[PDB]
Amino acid sequence: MDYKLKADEYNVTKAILSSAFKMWMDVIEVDVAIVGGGPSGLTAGKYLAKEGLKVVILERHLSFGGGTWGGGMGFPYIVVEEPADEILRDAGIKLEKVEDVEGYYIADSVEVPAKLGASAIDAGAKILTSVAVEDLILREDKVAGVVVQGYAIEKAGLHVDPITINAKYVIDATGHDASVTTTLARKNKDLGIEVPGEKSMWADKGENSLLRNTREVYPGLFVCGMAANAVHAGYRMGAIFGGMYLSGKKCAEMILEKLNK
Amino acid sequence: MDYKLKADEYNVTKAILSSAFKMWMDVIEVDVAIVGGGPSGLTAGKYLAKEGLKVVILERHLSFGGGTWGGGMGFPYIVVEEPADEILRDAGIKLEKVEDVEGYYIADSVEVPAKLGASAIDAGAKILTSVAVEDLILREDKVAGVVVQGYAIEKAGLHVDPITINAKYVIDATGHDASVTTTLARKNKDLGIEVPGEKSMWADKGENSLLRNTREVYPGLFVCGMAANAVHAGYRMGAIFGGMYLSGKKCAEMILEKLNK
Amino acid sequence: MDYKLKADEYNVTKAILSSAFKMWMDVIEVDVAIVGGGPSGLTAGKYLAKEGLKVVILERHLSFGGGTWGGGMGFPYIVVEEPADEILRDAGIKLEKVEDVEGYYIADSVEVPAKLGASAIDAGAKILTSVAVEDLILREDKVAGVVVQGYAIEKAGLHVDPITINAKYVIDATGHDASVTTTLARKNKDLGIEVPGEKSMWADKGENSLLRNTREVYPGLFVCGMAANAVHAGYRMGAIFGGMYLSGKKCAEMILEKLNK
Amino acid sequence: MDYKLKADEYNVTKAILSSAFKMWMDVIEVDVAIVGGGPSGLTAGKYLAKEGLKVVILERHLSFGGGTWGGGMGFPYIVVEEPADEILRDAGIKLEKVEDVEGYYIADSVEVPAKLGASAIDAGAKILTSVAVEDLILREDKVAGVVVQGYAIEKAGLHVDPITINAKYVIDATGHDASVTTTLARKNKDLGIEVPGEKSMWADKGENSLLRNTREVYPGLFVCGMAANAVHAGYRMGAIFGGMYLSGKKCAEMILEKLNK
Amino acid sequence: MDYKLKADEYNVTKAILSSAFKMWMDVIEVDVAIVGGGPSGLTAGKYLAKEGLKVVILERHLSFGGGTWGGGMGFPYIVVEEPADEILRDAGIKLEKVEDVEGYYIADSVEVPAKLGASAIDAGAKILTSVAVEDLILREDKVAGVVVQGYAIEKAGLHVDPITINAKYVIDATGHDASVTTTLARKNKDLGIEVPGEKSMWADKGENSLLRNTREVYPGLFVCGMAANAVHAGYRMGAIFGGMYLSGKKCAEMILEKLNK
Amino acid sequence: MDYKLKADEYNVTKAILSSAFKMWMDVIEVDVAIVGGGPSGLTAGKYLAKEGLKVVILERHLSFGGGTWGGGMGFPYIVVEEPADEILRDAGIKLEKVEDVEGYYIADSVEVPAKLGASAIDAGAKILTSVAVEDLILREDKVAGVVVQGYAIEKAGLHVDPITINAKYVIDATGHDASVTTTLARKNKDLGIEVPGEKSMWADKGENSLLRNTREVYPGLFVCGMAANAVHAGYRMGAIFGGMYLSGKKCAEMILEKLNK
Ligand SMILES: Nc1ncnc2c1ncn2[C@@H]1O[C@H](COP(=O)(O)OP(=O)(O)OC[C@@H](O)[C@@H](O)C(=O)CO)[C@@H](O)[C@H]1O
Ligand SMILES: Nc1ncnc2c1ncn2[C@@H]1O[C@H](COP(=O)(O)OP(=O)(O)OC[C@@H](O)[C@@H](O)C(=O)CO)[C@@H](O)[C@H]1O
Ligand SMILES: Nc1ncnc2c1ncn2[C@@H]1O[C@H](COP(=O)(O)OP(=O)(O)OC[C@@H](O)[C@@H](O)C(=O)CO)[C@@H](O)[C@H]1O
Ligand SMILES: Nc1ncnc2c1ncn2[C@@H]1O[C@H](COP(=O)(O)OP(=O)(O)OC[C@@H](O)[C@@H](O)C(=O)CO)[C@@H](O)[C@H]1O
Ligand SMILES: Nc1ncnc2c1ncn2[C@@H]1O[C@H](COP(=O)(O)OP(=O)(O)OC[C@@H](O)[C@@H](O)C(=O)CO)[C@@H](O)[C@H]1O
Ligand SMILES: Nc1ncnc2c1ncn2[C@@H]1O[C@H](COP(=O)(O)OP(=O)(O)OC[C@@H](O)[C@@H](O)C(=O)CO)[C@@H](O)[C@H]1O
Ligand code: NA
Ligand code: NA
Ligand code: NA
Ligand SMILES: [Tb+3]
Ligand SMILES: [Tb+3]
Ligand SMILES: [Tb+3]
Ligand SMILES: [Tb+3]
Ligand SMILES: [Tb+3]
Ligand SMILES: [Tb+3]
Ligand SMILES: [Tb+3]
Ligand SMILES: [Tb+3]
Ligand SMILES: [Tb+3]
Ligand SMILES: [Tb+3]
Ligand SMILES: [Tb+3]
Ligand SMILES: [Tb+3]
Ligand SMILES: [Tb+3]
Ligand SMILES: [Tb+3]
Ligand SMILES: [Tb+3]
Ligand SMILES: [Tb+3]
Ligand SMILES: [Tb+3]
Ligand SMILES: [Tb+3]
Ligand SMILES: [Tb+3]
Ligand SMILES: [Tb+3]
Ligand SMILES: [Tb+3]
Ligand SMILES: [Tb+3]
Ligand SMILES: [Tb+3]
Ligand SMILES: [Tb+3]
Ligand SMILES: [Tb+3]
Ligand SMILES: [Tb+3]
Ligand SMILES: [Tb+3]
Ligand SMILES: [Tb+3]
Ligand SMILES: [Tb+3]
Ligand SMILES: [Tb+3]
Ligand SMILES: [Tb+3]
Ligand SMILES: [Tb+3]
Ligand SMILES: [Tb+3]
Ligand SMILES: [Tb+3]
Ligand SMILES: [Tb+3]
Ligand SMILES: [Tb+3]
Ligand SMILES: [Tb+3]
Ligand SMILES: [Tb+3]
Ligand SMILES: [Tb+3]
Ligand SMILES: [Tb+3]
Ligand SMILES: [Tb+3]
Ligand SMILES: [Tb+3]
Ligand SMILES: [Tb+3]
Ligand SMILES: [Tb+3]
Ligand SMILES: [Tb+3]
Ligand SMILES: [Tb+3]
Ligand SMILES: [Tb+3]
Ligand SMILES: [Tb+3]
Ligand SMILES: [Tb+3]
Ligand SMILES: [Tb+3]
Ligand SMILES: [Tb+3]
Ligand SMILES: [Tb+3]
Ligand SMILES: [Tb+3]
Ligand SMILES: [Tb+3]
Ligand SMILES: [Tb+3]
Ligand SMILES: [Tb+3]
Ligand SMILES: [Tb+3]
Ligand SMILES: [Tb+3]
Ligand SMILES: [Tb+3]
Ligand SMILES: [Tb+3]
Repeated sequence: MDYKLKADEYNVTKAILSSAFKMWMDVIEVDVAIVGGGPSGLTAGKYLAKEGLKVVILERHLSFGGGTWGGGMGFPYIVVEEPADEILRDAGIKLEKVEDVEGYYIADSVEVPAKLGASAIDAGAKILTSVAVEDLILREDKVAGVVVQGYAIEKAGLHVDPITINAKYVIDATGHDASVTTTLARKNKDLGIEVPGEKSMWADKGENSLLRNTREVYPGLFVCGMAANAVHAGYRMGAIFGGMYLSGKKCAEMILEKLNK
Repeated sequence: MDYKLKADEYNVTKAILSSAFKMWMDVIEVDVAIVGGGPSGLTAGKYLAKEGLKVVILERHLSFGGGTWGGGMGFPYIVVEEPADEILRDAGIKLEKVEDVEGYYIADSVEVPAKLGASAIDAGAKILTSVAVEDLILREDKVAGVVVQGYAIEKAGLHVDPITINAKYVIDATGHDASVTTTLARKNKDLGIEVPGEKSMWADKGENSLLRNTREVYPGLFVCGMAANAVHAGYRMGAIFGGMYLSGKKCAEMILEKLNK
Repeated sequence: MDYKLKADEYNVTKAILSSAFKMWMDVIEVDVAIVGGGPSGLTAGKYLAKEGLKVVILERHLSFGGGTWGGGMGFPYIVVEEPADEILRDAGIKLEKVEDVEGYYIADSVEVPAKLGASAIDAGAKILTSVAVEDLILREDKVAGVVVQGYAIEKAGLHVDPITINAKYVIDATGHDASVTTTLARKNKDLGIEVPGEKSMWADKGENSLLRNTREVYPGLFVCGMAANAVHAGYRMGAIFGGMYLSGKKCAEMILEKLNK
Repeated sequence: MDYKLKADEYNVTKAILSSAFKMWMDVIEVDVAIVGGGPSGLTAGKYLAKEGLKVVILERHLSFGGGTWGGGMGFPYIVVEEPADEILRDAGIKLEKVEDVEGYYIADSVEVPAKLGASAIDAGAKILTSVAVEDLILREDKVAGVVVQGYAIEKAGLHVDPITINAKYVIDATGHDASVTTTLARKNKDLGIEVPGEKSMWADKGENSLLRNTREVYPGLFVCGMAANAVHAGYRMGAIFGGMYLSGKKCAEMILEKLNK
Repeated sequence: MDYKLKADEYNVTKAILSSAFKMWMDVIEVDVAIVGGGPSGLTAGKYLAKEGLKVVILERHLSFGGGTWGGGMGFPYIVVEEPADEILRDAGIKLEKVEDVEGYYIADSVEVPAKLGASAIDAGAKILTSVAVEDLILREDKVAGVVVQGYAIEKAGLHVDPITINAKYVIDATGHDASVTTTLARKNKDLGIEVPGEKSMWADKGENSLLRNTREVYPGLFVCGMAANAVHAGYRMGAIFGGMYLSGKKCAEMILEKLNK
Repeated sequence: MDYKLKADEYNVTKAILSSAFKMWMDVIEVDVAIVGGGPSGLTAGKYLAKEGLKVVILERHLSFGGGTWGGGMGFPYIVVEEPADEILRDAGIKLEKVEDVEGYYIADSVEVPAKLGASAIDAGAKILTSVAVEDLILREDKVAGVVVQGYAIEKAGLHVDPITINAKYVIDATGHDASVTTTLARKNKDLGIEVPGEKSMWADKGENSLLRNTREVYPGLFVCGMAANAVHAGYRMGAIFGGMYLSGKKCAEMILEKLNK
């Protein structure tokens, strides 16, 4: 059975433009602006939106997921350890027990980002891709939002002004580059912020410092995921993501306590 | 609650390599190999796997979704017309009615790919990203599989041999480039296959020729989505995706009839 | 034992220049000039030099080996089927029997090129790397040598004249690109030579046409390895190399009969 | 005589994947991980494997050999001085006496890497090419392994997690870049390691400091070859390789004494 | 002797602009416009200017000389056979007799372009570098000049209009690319001009067809040097330049007869 | 009259290789090695060779001349002031008086490099193009030569060892980059050499400091031309070259006094 389909150019374009502009008018003021659509950023966004907060996750690339897609050296699987596996189970991700290691679970590296993103959207978080955060909005002794630019404009090297998103809290979940905190420190030397970068690999120590390092680095700016270890010179952990998920959830919980919600 | 996490380097690497190995040993022989992880490819894979077939969706880029992510000219929304809207609802995608056009629905362009991919995986389809199909496996008067290469190896220009995936049917769901059918035609001139490419834009005619053009172009090779209009010189339709979803579902139904008769 | 080493700059440079000079004066006239330092080219060179012929193997890249190094899709192993396995054993390559397929042997993809090249050198063949063959030397109704250029000069796009190597026979062992035969055909339209290129993958038919296709395409110019299937529109076979080795050995045997009759 | 060859796609792919995964499962834990497949790295690997140690040589490029291939300024010959010429003789490399200088020997720059690599493989060392070491595994006051990434993934700029290789000792044989020691020093400022880089050319002094500079720079991390002079600000020696070979052999001997084997 | 030098910015800039302006006003109408500052172009320009004609040599690159500089494969020497050696001696170039080949002379590949250019300038020819000829000026059944563009503008890809140079005769001395004749043929299909390109290498036949091929291909457009063999499908000859010099001199003699009859 | 020309491939290649190797054997030991084939380097080479010294000028690009070719902002003329105009007159360069300024002369920017290079060659200096000086040869408290690499090898990024040229004195005439002195200072921090770079433009002061700044910066290493002002933080002078020529001649005179010749 082949259906006669209703299609045109004018109403499709008009519908897309109307929805996109209504969307933009609503996103320019949020409770939390999460920079980076990776495992920790998608987790923080889900747990904040889950509680009724107005949240936007900003991802530079056209698609979200960060460094999960490729797994380990291209082998498409990632490891999660207890109790962080419960966060992936909550997103409907299929997990298998690693035989020689109690507490280790393995998941398809392509299934994880897709389901974590879908779960954040279902919790009420807005995910905007192809949007690069190039700077922050400042106020006296605090961060008050982010400065966004189109990824294509940035990549094409065009000299164009950005637009802004006002937020009560900003989360730097940009990975080992800690690009948001690094930009804040580089452009505002008077603040005395230093981003030493991650140390070499030591999974045991790297995973067990992420939660301690997930905190407010400057008023209004939180750091989570690998960016937390990059800002506090913590070790790397490899293709094990338990700490990334727990770091994102802790970040949400810390901001919820500050907003009393 | 303080979390003492179990983490190391050796067992994480071993677990990833073992799972990836077991996966590769299973995926080298499938019932259907779908080339392209776009809207039509993800739909065809879901409806084929839903019926118990062994299916693999091969996507060149690190993430799937194809041309959905960006919406229309960067505006992050896409249109779907009835009855294709039901396919998106089956994947749990949130749809809004377009004001003034009965039959039109609009969806967040970032939510669609994430949920379509998650739905295909839940139906039992395997999605492999970062894998480029560079050629086909031939037999007397038929296609019998695909020749795959790592996307990074291809992009880096390294001279490396590929590996193969045997399949009863191959689906070219690579979009307007119809790369699979074009490669078959270019390397095997004796077959007399021609890929004229898509015509200019005419949404009404473009959308209503996709189902008619979704067919077996060469024994063992089916074409669906925008690749069907590229192979049969059909018009383009823009950011309206109803035909892409229905074309993928029709493709699955056509292959299911062949394999169950 | 403490080592007091004799070292300077002048005598090291002088020794290198003298040896390179003496080498170039000898290599400008050879019996056979093999273009391509891949599996078939290295085999043809070994079996020709083994019989006392003056042979030179010209490779574009800094190192030889061609497409063997990477194995299959980066997995560092390659397959060889009997009786071609004997050619690899003659070079001292370690082979393992494939479980479940009688006649199949597997070898480390890094060990093969190193040992095939060392075996060709020990047989008396000269291997020159970083040398690109950009054209052929012609005579009435025959090829009489090759036109060589430095790979760095070619890559840098510098406008520099090449030098030449006179040869009784030239072997195009450049792989699927069949660059030597393609250049001959493109620059000399009057000869009526056509290079259709390889067909799609079909290992069974592809491997069993290589020997038939290993022949003299134009007087003085032989084709072997994957270039033979590219010139005669044969199928591809993937990471199985038995035919490549046997094609190189057959090429050497065919030229030896011509030069000893 | 043309043989009917047994060939297919499925069993070739399956055999390659099985061998590659059995290989990867074995390489993730070694006695020594040598970074760099150049003259000193290939020598150190040969002399360690020769004594029964489990060794892996990791090379970034598709082929090993480092800076030997090109000889001096493209002239394809390299010089070796006594007693280092015995190391090349042990690999079966053909040497000629330099006439004006007693103690100097010259060799074909293409024959050296091929035979040094074949000799290391025959001694029992595993050589993995197309593998970039991007970081180290650390423990309290020591290096405990390497962090590896696919060269194509690294070159393609893909954001993908690496995998690891546990080792009792790591050898930085990456040449004048001393990339392993430089990464350790750059990412772990708390260790106080400095990599000044090589000084200008002075063959006499450069060659006679290599052995003194071949040592353990940090517990578990040895440096050899030009990397030894780069880490200790030693002079360059040019296309004379005696010190590179003796440095690699000394490195092996020093590690064998520490492992008591 | 201490030197007190007179220097400023204003008068230096003013002097350069005034001279360049006066120069451009004079060069926009010439008797002959030679395209290409290579061996044949520099020779044709010298012999035309020597007879009192107003001549301009237009070279795309910042410096003239073409493919002489690099000699053969980077070896900085070029061969000239009698009687063309006399043309180089007339320019003051030092020549050495080739041992064992009577009639062959060898010259420093860096000395040749410098002296040929200086000789053309001393004969009265104007050489303009960094000027690309992108098209021709046409009239009924004839070429009447050239369309010039700045090489930097062309290289930078800027969309800028060119300027023109009116000439009684134009010489295509652009080498094997025969860019001027190829542009004329490509943009004016109605003229029926074909540029097959050079054939493979055959020095004996290639050198002995250059003079025969040095002729008027279209009224007002002459072809000389390697461009003459490219337009008439002649063979290549390598690093022997006798024919290039004699072809340039013949071209000048042919144009002089036309302009004095 | 068209002559029957003697031409072949073998003897042309043999003649070029023989001359190039005889040349290389002679150039590896010189009295002075001049780095940079610009106005000051070509002048210094001419005046040193004029006195019977064995001199080699090494230029990175395929052609010499440096920044003279383009004149001022592409306007093809350069200014020379008294008494430096006599140096250009000695090379046979045609000069015109600048009308408003007594002491200023203007010359064709294309005629200058060609004639300065031809004059240096006629004085007995050897000019090698396409040769990059990447480092220096050191001895106790002195520079003893240069480390050379092929420009194409350097540009192509190939990992290849260089060769050397022993010299009593080295001249850094590389322009405002002062690449030779900068490399010496960067690689040998123990020497305490600093290269601040040129200051902004001030022709009067820039031209009148060049001679004072033309001196021996480190034993065996002289600096001349703009490199002299770059090493001593002198001002720029623009398209006026009087100081460049006088600086090169002074450099020659200073070295002749040290060599007592
Ligand atoms: N300035 C920016 N604006 C917007 N997005 C940005 C910006 N900078 C980075 N991003 C984007 O943020 C995302 C961060 O995802 P990413 O996956 O890098 O960070 P993560 O959530 O902490 O997880 C890190 C692990 O993948 C890995 O490091 C590991 O060791 C395993 O545990 C990536 O997808 C970037 O494209
Ligand atoms: N050789 C290949 N191997 C693997 N993947 C491939 C190959 N060639 C293409 N792909 C991948 O296939 C996917 C194709 O997805 P794509 O979204 O382009 O195709 P589609 O499912 O038919 O939908 C088309 C619409 O987006 C759009 O065209 C439209 O409606 C306007 O008229 C993209 O994600 C490619 O990266
Ligand atoms: N013009 C040239 N001059 C010099 N070298 C050249 C030129 N063109 C190519 N080469 C060099 O020639 C070598 C060819 O080696 P290559 O390995 O590609 O050819 P082969 O010996 O027939 O073996 C082919 C298989 O690897 C593979 O195709 C297969 O089995 C799948 O069907 C490569 O190393 C090139 O760099
Ligand atoms: N991070 C990395 N991971 C893996 N491989 C690497 C990495 N960094 C470098 N390599 C690879 O390591 C290899 C080092 O080989 P290389 O030849 O550079 O080092 P070497 O053994 O000390 O010998 C140095 C001489 O060639 C030369 O400098 C000289 O003066 C003559 O004596 C090269 O082939 C690199 O590609
Ligand atoms: N459209 C253009 N406008 C201006 N200059 C141009 C244009 N196209 C080419 N040129 C310039 O013209 C010059 C041509 O010099 P070229 O040296 O290439 O031509 P030639 O004078 O005939 O001598 C050819 C030999 O070098 C060589 O081919 C040989 O003997 C082997 O068979 C080169 O310097 C180009 O940059
Ligand atoms: N490492 C190197 N090896 C070889 N050649 C080199 C190297 N570095 C630079 N060169 C080459 O050296 C040449 C230097 O020529 P350059 O013209 O730059 O130096 P110069 O003789 O002092 O004259 C400077 C003026 O052109 C200009 O600055 C000015 O203000 C007017 O007076 C240039 O042609 C480079 O390509
Ligand atoms: Na298969
Ligand atoms: Na004009
Ligand atoms: Na020759
Ligand atoms: Tb119908
Ligand atoms: Tb508000
Ligand atoms: Tb709600
Ligand atoms: Tb527990
Ligand atoms: Tb345990
Ligand atoms: Tb328990
Ligand atoms: Tb507040
Ligand atoms: Tb980064
Ligand atoms: Tb940094
Ligand atoms: Tb602790
Ligand atoms: Tb609390
Ligand atoms: Tb089966
Ligand atoms: Tb459903
Ligand atoms: Tb309507
Ligand atoms: Tb309605
Ligand atoms: Tb379930
Ligand atoms: Tb069937
Ligand atoms: Tb495309
Ligand atoms: Tb119709
Ligand atoms: Tb039906
Ligand atoms: Tb002969
Ligand atoms: Tb044998
Ligand atoms: Tb069977
Ligand atoms: Tb058996
Ligand atoms: Tb022997
Ligand atoms: Tb014959
Ligand atoms: Tb190719
Ligand atoms: Tb048949
Ligand atoms: Tb026979
Ligand atoms: Tb037969
Ligand atoms: Tb163990
Ligand atoms: Tb053993
Ligand atoms: Tb001794
Ligand atoms: Tb001595
Ligand atoms: Tb002795
Ligand atoms: Tb211990
Ligand atoms: Tb480097
Ligand atoms: Tb550095
Ligand atoms: Tb000492
Ligand atoms: Tb001891
Ligand atoms: Tb007029
Ligand atoms: Tb004369
Ligand atoms: Tb003769
Ligand atoms: Tb004679
Ligand atoms: Tb005069
Ligand atoms: Tb007329
Ligand atoms: Tb060209
Ligand atoms: Tb004839
Ligand atoms: Tb006549
Ligand atoms: Tb005649
Ligand atoms: Tb001496
Ligand atoms: Tb003299
Ligand atoms: Tb005066
Ligand atoms: Tb004044
Ligand atoms: Tb006066
Ligand atoms: Tb002295
Ligand atoms: Tb510079
Ligand atoms: Tb600087
Ligand atoms: Tb003063
Ligand atoms: Tb004095």
